[PDB]
Amino acid sequence: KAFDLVVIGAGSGGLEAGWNAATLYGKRVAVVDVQTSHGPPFYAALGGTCVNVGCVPKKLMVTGAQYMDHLRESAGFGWEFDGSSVKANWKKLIAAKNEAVLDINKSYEGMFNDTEGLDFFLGWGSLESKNVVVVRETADPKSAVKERLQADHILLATGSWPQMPAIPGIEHCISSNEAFYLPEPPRRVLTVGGGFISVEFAGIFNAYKPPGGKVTLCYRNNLILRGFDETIREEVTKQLTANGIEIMTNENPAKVSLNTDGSKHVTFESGKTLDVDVVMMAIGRIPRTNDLQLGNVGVKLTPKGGVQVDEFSRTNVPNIYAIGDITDRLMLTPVAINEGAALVDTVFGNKPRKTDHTRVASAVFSIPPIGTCGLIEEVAAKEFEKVAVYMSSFTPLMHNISGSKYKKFVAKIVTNHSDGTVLGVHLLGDGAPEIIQAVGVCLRLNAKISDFYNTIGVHPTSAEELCSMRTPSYYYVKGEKMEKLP
Amino acid sequence: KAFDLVVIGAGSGGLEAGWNAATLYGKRVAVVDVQTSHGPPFYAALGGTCVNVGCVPKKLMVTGAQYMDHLRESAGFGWEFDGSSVKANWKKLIAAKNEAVLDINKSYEGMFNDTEGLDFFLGWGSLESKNVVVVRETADPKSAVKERLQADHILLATGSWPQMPAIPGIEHCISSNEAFYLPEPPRRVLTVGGGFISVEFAGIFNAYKPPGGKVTLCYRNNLILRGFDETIREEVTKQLTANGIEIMTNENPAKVSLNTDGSKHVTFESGKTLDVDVVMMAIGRIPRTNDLQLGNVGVKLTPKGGVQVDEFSRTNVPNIYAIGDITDRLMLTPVAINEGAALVDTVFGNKPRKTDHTRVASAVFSIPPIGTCGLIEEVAAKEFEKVAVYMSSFTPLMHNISGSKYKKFVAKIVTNHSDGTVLGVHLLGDGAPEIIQAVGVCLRLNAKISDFYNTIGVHPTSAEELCSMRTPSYYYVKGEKME
Ligand SMILES: Cc1cc2nc3c(=O)[nH]c(=O)nc-3n(C[C@H](O)[C@H](O)[C@H](O)COP(=O)(O)OP(=O)(O)OC[C@H]3O[C@@H](n4cnc5c(N)ncnc54)[C@H](O)[C@@H]3O)c2cc1C
Ligand SMILES: Cc1cc2nc3c(=O)[nH]c(=O)nc-3n(C[C@H](O)[C@H](O)[C@H](O)COP(=O)(O)OP(=O)(O)OC[C@H]3O[C@@H](n4cnc5c(N)ncnc54)[C@H](O)[C@@H]3O)c2cc1C
Ligand SMILES: CC(=O)Nc1ccncc1C
Ligand SMILES: [Br-]
Ligand SMILES: [Mg+2]
Ligand SMILES: [Mg+2]
Repeated sequence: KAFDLVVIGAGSGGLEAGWNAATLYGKRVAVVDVQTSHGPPFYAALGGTCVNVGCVPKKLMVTGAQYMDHLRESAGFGWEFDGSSVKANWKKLIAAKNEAVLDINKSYEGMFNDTEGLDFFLGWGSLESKNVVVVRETADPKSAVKERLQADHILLATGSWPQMPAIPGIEHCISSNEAFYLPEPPRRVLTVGGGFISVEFAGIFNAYKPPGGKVTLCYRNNLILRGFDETIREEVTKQLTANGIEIMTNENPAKVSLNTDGSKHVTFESGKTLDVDVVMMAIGRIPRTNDLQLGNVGVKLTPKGGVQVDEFSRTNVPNIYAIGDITDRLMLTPVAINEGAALVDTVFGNKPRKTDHTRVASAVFSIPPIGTCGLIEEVAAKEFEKVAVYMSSFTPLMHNISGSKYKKFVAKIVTNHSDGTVLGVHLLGDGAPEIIQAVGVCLRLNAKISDFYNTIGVHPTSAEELCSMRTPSYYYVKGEKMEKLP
Repeated sequence: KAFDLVVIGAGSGGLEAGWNAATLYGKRVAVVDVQTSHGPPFYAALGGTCVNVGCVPKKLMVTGAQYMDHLRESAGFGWEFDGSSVKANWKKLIAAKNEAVLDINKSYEGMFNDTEGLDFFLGWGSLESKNVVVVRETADPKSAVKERLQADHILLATGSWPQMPAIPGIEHCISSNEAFYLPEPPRRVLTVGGGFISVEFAGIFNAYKPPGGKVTLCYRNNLILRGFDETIREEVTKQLTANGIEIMTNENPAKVSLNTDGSKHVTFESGKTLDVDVVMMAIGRIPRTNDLQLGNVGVKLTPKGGVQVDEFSRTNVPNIYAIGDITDRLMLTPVAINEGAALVDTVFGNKPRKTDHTRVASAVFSIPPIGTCGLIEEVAAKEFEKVAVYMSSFTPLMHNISGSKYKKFVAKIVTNHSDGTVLGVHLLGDGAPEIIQAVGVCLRLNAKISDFYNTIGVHPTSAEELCSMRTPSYYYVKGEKME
């Protein structure tokens, strides 16, 4: 019952810290989670949100959804078949995803078995005191203690949870959690939200809808994918619309009622209505702090609800740290993992390292997908006197032949024009998430535009466009956009 | 007519040089090529080998071949359709490719039309004297003179040409040039060679082969794709085999004869026999210097037939330069382009610059593909006391579900273990050519393994493997491998 490190949440951040502490520094590690494998009732499990109801199953489902485009696009390359025989079997996809995720859950059980000191505990972690975590049978703090763990160090890694707007009929709606387990593909679906989860799921549902199907994505403001490059936001909107998805912007559900046939009658704030089979809310995720009983030891939360941390993931309470989505910053698996790896290399390695939250490569598995690293030009323009924007945008040749002429590839490099330093790279098109990874390494190395354009292209690729841009398309000078420098 | 620059060959390097000299440096420029659009009889044409019978059309055709895998792989993700209705219409692929290539031909025609001081001459360029290019009707130097171009400066940019082994039946075999114009997809084809062109065409033919068809690749040496990472050579051999391609290593054609039905009867040096509809020779490309009459000016050639150049692309004759494949160095379009730009910057800009032929990112559009930049470990181990190999090899998760369990992604980083400097990155799997591009920029910036590992992954990707390797898999110490 005595551990160097007790981790609450066997997720992206929690397991990296757990496994590292044990294998690298022969530390004695306890990890708590509420469930050992994916799905209802608690959805996240051993492996965390990404593994169970996040990056992993989503990527499999987007890959499945991509075949709608491949099957059509093949005809341009001379592939012939009975188009009238094509069916998308959602049930097959969900059974395949379930088996793939279960194998990962079991893979992690294997890890915790084949690794000394590293031990898993099942049930709900909360803080008794500075150096004791209690594992209960439920999230009710009045339920039975299963174990009481002694810890020289406590890591909060409980991740996040979908936010459900408190509207009349919210109980008729789902989150991404339930989306992963729908027994049938919805004919008509409303994805609510303008973020990556709503966009990715609109693509998934769009590919698997039965005949006479319709995917509607609504977003409360004017343009989806706030925080992404503006050119790409407008382009993804176009490319989703070109593939049959209806984008309702400046619209937001005010209430949902059940129709007598079990379908959902959505009333918008604007007074518009829409009947759908599924309303999937994807309006935000919020840190999971409630259940930890942080009041007991007085861990400070933020004006937003995330565990407040310093650059070393340290709470106001010594020996207590927080990584990943509970900190309510960048909600990404590799950031959680980076933070856990840094926390452990610091505390147990005696080799203090802090996660860099700048110049983080990330993606949206939209069809086609986004790959991005570093600053969008609007943000660059407010920090740097002179910003240059290099832009190349064209339908790649293969997509003129494929018949998907609407698949414009967008490559944008944003620089500090004073020294040529690359501040951000923004890609939209097939392979963008793969292209951007090594760009993250370039930005860590303070790559300039001349490092890109003096590197020899790989031909033919979309990526080589990044090594072909010598001349700014336009500038920001003290915030002001203009074609030419003064 | 008198020009600041005359370019023989309107190809990757020749057009970069001529356009740059004309537009950036305001020189009067002549460019010569033998054809204004793709295909027989001369195959290459305005635009070069890559445009007409290389990178551009082959990438379109590999993209076409990939649908064979997508169609099969769709089933794992629940896609259903009538498999027995599936046909790979090669005629449609070829017609689509020909239109794409002709559009590029037309756009280059328009470029010459619209760019003052940049003039195109049709026919066969050769050196009359060190300041005179003669353009003639045919490759025969006694053919009719169409033009005589006076040149302060002459650029040789005629590219390379398929090598055909002087064997009995050579006339019954084709090269990549003819492969691009086969009217019908061969049922049975032998690709001869272990290089990228043989492997890439084996994958193209494997996808479009009619029912009961068979693609065979043959290579003299023990393992295809010499020059590439050895783990990738072995894995790409396994993955081609898994997709139904017969890889015959340590085998070479001795002769070819016609079966009575016009099919090709192949006798290998081993006494094995194979009957095929097509024999495609992809055993090497040689520099195209024969037709240039370089003996008229005494430009120094290698016994091979390449034009010898310094690092600034200068021949032994002042005012005569050579770039691209004719130099028989790195036969890649972007290298030819880089050499042409560097030459023109040096000569007309007084901006002295030489092409770095190290750490050049390149790809093989095999199925699945290869992306690579910098040194393989065997080469690094000879030039560095201590070399570290970081290796990750895993059947990715989409490929458990897809049914292509054989499709292992291989990511390998080779370092100078003394300082961590990355010497080489080698990738096999979907996306590798796209991933490796920005790795080229990393190696220009002297990235170390710590710069990869400390970079935050993009998840889920294959690329994030590059940023997830903390610890060497093995080492070379003084040329010796140590586990
Ligand atoms: C639909 C979706 C798609 C996503 N796609 C991507 C993507 O493509 N790429 C990407 O980088 N990120 C993606 N993310 C984000 C990613 O899932 C998270 O950033 C990541 O999982 C956060 O890791 P973490 O360590 O903070 O916690 P998590 O991985 O969320 O782990 C938290 C764990 O703690 C457990 N837990 C919670 N409370 C308790 C308690 N009291 N006691 C015990 N255990 C508890 C939970 O059961 C859970 O397993 C996606 C998220 C979602 C929802
Ligand atoms: C099948 C194949 C696939 C390839 N794939 C790739 C790939 O994916 N990526 C890559 O980077 N590289 C690839 N390459 C290599 C690339 O095509 C060459 O490296 C590049 O085209 C060489 O450029 P260059 O300027 O040297 O000559 P070229 O582009 O070959 O141009 C030479 C030109 O000169 C003309 N010519 C020749 N003799 C004369 C004469 N006497 N007078 C006038 N004109 C003449 C020819 O008609 C031709 O247009 C491929 C090559 C082949 C054969
Ligand atoms: C590749 C790399 O940087 N690895 C590393 C990072 C931190 N601490 C130890 C190691 C071995
Ligand atoms: Br060999
Ligand atoms: Mg254990
Ligand atoms: Mg002109």
